[PDB]
Amino acid sequence: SMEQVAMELRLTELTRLLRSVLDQLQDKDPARIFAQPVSLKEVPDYLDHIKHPMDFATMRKRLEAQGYKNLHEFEEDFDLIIDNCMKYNARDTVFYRAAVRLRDQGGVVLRQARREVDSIG
Repeated sequence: SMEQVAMELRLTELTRLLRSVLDQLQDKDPARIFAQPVSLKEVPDYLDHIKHPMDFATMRKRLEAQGYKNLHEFEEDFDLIIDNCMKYNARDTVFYRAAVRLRDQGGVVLRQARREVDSIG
């Protein structure tokens, strides 16, 4: 139907805007701490601690399959990156501190993204 196409165009454009958001958030991680999944070879107990692992490469795979229906779903995954790190790692670690900085810096980006998503519809 024509309506299905219109909906698919909206999803495509949301995907465009989320790709730009994703790039901007990932620049706030210049150490690449959150770039890839935590290695279960190197952290064999990880899944005992963290039930829903997340990282930027996994988000990018979902994104490119148009797997985010709305900004809320995308933010959920971003928040998992931060929140998982802040539980697994202690406060005095480069990892925890990197997550805090990513959260704080990403807030700004996400605040305007929400306005653009509502504004453009």
